[PDB]
Amino acid sequence: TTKQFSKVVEDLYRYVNAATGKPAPMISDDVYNIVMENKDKLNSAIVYDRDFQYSYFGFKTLERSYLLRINGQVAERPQHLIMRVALGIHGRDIEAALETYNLMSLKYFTHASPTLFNAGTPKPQMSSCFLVAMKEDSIEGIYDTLKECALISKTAGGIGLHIHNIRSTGSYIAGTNGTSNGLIPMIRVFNNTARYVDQGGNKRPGAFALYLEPWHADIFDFIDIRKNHGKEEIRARDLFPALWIPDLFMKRVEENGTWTLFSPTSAPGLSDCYGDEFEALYTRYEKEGRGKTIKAQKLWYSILEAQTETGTPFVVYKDACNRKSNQKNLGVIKSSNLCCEIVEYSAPDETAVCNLASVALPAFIETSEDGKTSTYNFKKLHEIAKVVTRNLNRVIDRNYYPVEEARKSNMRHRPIALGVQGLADTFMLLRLPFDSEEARLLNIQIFETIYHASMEASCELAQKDGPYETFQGSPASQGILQFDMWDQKPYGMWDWDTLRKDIMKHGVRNSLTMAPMPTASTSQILGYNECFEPVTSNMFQVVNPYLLRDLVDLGIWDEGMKQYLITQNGSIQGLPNVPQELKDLYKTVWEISQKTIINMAADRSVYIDQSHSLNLFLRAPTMGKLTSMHFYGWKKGLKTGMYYLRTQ
Amino acid sequence: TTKQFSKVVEDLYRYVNAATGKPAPMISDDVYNIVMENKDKLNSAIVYDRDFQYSYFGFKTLERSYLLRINGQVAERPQHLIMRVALGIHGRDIEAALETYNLMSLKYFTHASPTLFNAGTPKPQMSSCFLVAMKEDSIEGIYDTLKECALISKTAGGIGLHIHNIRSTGSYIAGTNGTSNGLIPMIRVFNNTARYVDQGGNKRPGAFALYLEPWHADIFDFIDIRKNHGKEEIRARDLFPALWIPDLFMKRVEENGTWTLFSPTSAPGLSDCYGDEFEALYTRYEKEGRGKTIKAQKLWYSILEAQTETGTPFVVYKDACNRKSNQKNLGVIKSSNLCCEIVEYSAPDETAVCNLASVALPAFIETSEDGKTSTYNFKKLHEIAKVVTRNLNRVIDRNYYPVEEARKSNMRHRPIALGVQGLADTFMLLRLPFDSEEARLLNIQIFETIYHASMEASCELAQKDGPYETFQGSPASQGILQFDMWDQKPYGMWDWDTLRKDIMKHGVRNSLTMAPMPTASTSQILGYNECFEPVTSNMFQVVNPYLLRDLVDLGIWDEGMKQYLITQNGSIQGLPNVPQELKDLYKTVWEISQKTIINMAADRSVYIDQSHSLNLFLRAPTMGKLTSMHFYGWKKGLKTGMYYLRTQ
Ligand SMILES: Nc1ncnc2c1ncn2[C@@H]1O[C@H](COP(=O)(O)OP(=O)(O)NP(=O)(O)O)[C@@H](O)[C@H]1O
Ligand SMILES: Nc1ncnc2c1ncn2[C@@H]1O[C@H](COP(=O)(O)OP(=O)(O)NP(=O)(O)O)[C@@H](O)[C@H]1O
Ligand SMILES: Nc1ccn([C@@H]2O[C@H](COP(=O)(O)OP(=O)(O)O)[C@@H](O)C2(F)F)c(=O)n1
Ligand SMILES: Nc1ccn([C@@H]2O[C@H](COP(=O)(O)OP(=O)(O)O)[C@@H](O)C2(F)F)c(=O)n1
Ligand SMILES: [Mg+2]
Ligand SMILES: [Mg+2]
Repeated sequence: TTKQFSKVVEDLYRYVNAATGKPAPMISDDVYNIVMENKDKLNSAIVYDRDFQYSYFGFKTLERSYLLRINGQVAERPQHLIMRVALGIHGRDIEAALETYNLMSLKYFTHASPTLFNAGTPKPQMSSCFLVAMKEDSIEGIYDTLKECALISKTAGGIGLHIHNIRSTGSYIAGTNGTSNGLIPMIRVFNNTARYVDQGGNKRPGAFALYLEPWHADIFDFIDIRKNHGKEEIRARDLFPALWIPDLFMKRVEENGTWTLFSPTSAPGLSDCYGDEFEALYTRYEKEGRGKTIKAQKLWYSILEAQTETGTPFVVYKDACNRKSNQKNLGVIKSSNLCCEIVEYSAPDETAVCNLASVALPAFIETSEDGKTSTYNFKKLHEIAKVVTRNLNRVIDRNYYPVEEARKSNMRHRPIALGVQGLADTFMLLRLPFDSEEARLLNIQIFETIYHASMEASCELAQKDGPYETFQGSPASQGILQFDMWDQKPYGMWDWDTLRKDIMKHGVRNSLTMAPMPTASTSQILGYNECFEPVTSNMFQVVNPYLLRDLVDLGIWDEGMKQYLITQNGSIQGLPNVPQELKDLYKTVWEISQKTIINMAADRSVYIDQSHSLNLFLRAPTMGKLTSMHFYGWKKGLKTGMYYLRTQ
Repeated sequence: TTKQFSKVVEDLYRYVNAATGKPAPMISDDVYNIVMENKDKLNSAIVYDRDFQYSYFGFKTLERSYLLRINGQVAERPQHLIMRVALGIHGRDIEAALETYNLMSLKYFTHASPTLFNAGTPKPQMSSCFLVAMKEDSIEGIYDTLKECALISKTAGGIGLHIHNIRSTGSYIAGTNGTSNGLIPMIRVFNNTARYVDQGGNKRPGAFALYLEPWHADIFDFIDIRKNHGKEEIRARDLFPALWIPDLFMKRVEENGTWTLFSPTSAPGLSDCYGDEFEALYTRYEKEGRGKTIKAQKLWYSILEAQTETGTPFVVYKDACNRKSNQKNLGVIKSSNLCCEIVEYSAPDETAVCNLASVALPAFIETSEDGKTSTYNFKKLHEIAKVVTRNLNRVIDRNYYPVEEARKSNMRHRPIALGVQGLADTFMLLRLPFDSEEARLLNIQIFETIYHASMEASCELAQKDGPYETFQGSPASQGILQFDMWDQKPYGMWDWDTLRKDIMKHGVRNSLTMAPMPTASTSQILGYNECFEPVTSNMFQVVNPYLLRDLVDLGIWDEGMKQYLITQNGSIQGLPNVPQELKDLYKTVWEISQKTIINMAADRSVYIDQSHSLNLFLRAPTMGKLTSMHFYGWKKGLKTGMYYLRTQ
């Protein structure tokens, strides 16, 4: 189709829905005027040959859901989409747009799907998720919340909703002899609304995540919300249950002690405090017989059966999240998000927003020596991270907010979330086993630099535009950075004294900056493995590109391989003519020590403002196994103990 | 249990929910202070022996759901409940309360269930239904409406909701390539909320009625909402579909012509006009090819199949309702209510309210001559109707409104709805066949007096408190009363010249006053047949009290009867030793000419401000039969062509 960018913008901007005779522009007024006023500079900036930097499936993903279409026909070329995003982000700052265009077109990084969809369009909703607070334990608060969720659902983005404050089943209701129906019937109302506000196009069906602390009396039905064999009307098939767990629960379980189930109305404040204060308030309520005591392990057993069967509920630690958040001065954080990476404050008048982008880790690998060997360019990584940090900052300002609570939240705290992809690819290119000592060090270094860089750029922005509204009084304002809250010394590749000094001096423009996300779709566009996890399989059919090369360079790649791989689930262990060095490098996530996965996750966590979507893979899932993985992650101090639990 | 009224009030007022330690009073502060300040006068006013004026099933209905309970134990005696209602209605006007107490305790009349439940209690929601308008064709308007319906559902009362303004399936949506899901998926959202806001106690499960004009493009799925064999997720099992039909549809059907289906967005204003203006606007839209043309009879056939199978959709005529409403100066009436008797104006900021009460028609029968024979006391009926009119007026002022839209509506137009019960009983006591010439005259007279009386008392109230806010400009302000709008002369038993003169002079306190309702439960308490319909059957087992007496006075009542009745569906026709005079008097509604039912309904309609719940009973339901019944009622000028369609 058409090549000239300014021309594609014209078509997209002048578009009319023929069947209705309604003008339906796919580009904002402001971005259109910016393209027209710089058509020469923008048109001759694009390198159309870079469109060949996408694999078959990569390109297909873009064509299928990303490239803007005109009457069902793809109107945009990948380069067109990238310049649109660049402009949608930087506006009149053309020099900034050109930089983002080249870096993105060269695959150094990319933005989240909502941004690739909507940046530069009339309703530019560029954020990935929203953390919504249940407004009030009332029919009015519940329906105001339902309305808010529906409006948010109109456009792109997932929702995280905490419901700790809702009255449990059988609870008393003043003004009637009836009693509360509890969480399930209310959850089912939300399930139904998620299915109705369907036509976002950009939107993914349900995509709702529910957060609940384990002491809520309706806890047992809540965790079984995704079973496909329940009592039928007690399930919520399109929503995801997530546990907001206090350390107290884990200790009682580990002690094989007791656990008490409370209706929030008969035991107020439990979600409005954490740590020691929560334990004192909980223990006290427990002694006064305000709830129903049970054996901690009884609840625990149901949790593992539910995860083993459905993969849910996710596990995120309430105390670790609150104790180690730079937003702790805002109040108590009552939830995470749909993908368990965002840890931001929310309230009835404030819905936290996810502003995402991921850095392409493999793009920093280079020979730079003599060849054969290859090194990692941390200096370049640092440089790009600062670029992305500025981008996500602009996004906060140019974003279209579906609801006022989301605007209020984002403008006040300006949280940001940089992530990664291609970690596995990186280790593979550098020929480093995922569970090796070298890979462990690289993991630490990469995250240390991205964190230093994001905070450095954020500090520069604070010098230019002032700190975010709630910066004063935050841990960062007192020189307490993320790793300090883990009581560790940074690795040291970068200078933290100077950065910390500058931060205390000038502050930072963003309250948070890190939150490695799943990148399920955006990683598919760049052709790398998802985020920070090992490859799930070494296998239209496509065998691991790196495994292929090596098997060819040994000639050993015949047909007794292509057939093996497909049969043994992309696994090459226990395979005859394959060097040990290759078996060690191309291990599958099912073949890697889940304990090593959790260590590296803990290592990089000291440099993560928020959290990260840690999926756990258990091949032979026994109860005791799954139990030690949870407690191992918990004692490791992780925030997100587990996102999805995948089995096989 | 306890006898002293003031004492029962004390217990009900001091009540504490033991399991919670929460004070939970069942009597308002104001009504409590009024009882305490007049305990002597109130206690010695009650005639406890009147509690024996209730049949077994009558009393049981009261005990089961009406008499206030304390910890699951009945605390109120029927007399206690009546004085509570009297006080709840009249407040400090003790003389008024005493009158209502005696008349109610003597069974001259009663108030609707919501009033018997809640009058005199802390949240006195005494109204029976609300007519709600879909706020806007937007996700926001839909969810604001959903919220409003949920809040209303918290307490007693049914809901009528018109959705003519919602975008049809496939309709275009600006800002996305997705298209509208249409009515069904939205209806299902409402169905789900009706099931969730369950714990009103006083409340009846779903109880939602939906109103839609037959030109809406989603009309075909809408009318099949109650089929128990549909595509499963296209049904709304707990909601009732009601058609808001324009004369144009009936004419096209009768002409075997065409009918066009429009999405309101591609054909605006259709529900915002009626009569000639609607036909001109409709015809015009039709010619401009804005919708999908079909054969009128195709839709018609589906309507009858749906009614024949489910008993729905109800049929209420849009043009007859609007053309003959005293509220026509407010704007276009877009719906009726759950029971098809209320015809009141509604809008986004105004939810019409049903304030109901029914007069016990048999209570005015008396020998007053010499015996054997008996006459009807219209003077007494008139007197009581004025009493009830004043009561429903007080209710409007002392009522608790669930939502602001309902308060705004009721305070502005002050609509009232008097009804009846025991019509069948009346004819039976007076030994008048339902389909006789005598019964026809009595029907006309009774309704003429209740209408004259309600308007007379309403006029007195206007002289005391001023006309309702929107009285000026109404048909009544121009001397146009209900029968004038049917272009008929009143029967004449009462003097209309003087009343009409006074009305034009001083106005009336209420915009509307008549709306004979089903009285399904309240009629069970007084022991009479429902509202204005013939007995459905002459048969714990209980044979018609009047049929019993007669069969005994002939001795012919043995056992070959009790056995017959139960077998022949309480029918005595084609029965050997029974005088023709008895067969004619005790005909069943299935044995009475549906055409005679519709005539008497048309006769009394000239004296009905709003409409009346006209159920239609067809024994051998063929299409052509059901068709002529609809067109016969339509040409008769009825507003409510049909409520439920019962078959057998
Ligand atoms: N009619 C109802 N049907 C279903 N759930 C209800 C109902 N009324 C209240 N609830 C539940 O009770 C809570 C809402 O009570 P809400 O309407 O705010 O209070 P209220 O009527 O003023 N009574 P209370 O909260 O005891 O003072 C929520 O957790 C609801 O799910
Ligand atoms: N995401 C959605 N999912 C399901 N139905 C939708 C969605 N968006 C809109 N609708 C339907 O479209 C109407 C609401 O559109 P609304 O949200 O008010 O308009 P909008 O987004 O501003 N688009 P438009 O009305 O064309 O200008 C209602 O009839 C909805 O049921
Ligand atoms: N097309 C998409 C893709 C993702 N998302 C949202 O981003 C979150 C996770 O994004 P991800 O998997 O890390 O990243 P991408 O699709 O942007 O690659 C989900 O919670 C989401 F709600 F699913 C979304 O709203 N729309
Ligand atoms: N216990 C009750 C009884 C009735 N109603 C409402 O009044 C309407 C009809 O009342 P009805 O049958 O004529 O009268 P009663 O129960 O008051 O005798 C329904 O639409 C209703 F929604 F069903 C109600 O809300 N609660
Ligand atoms: Mg409340
Ligand atoms: Mg709109």
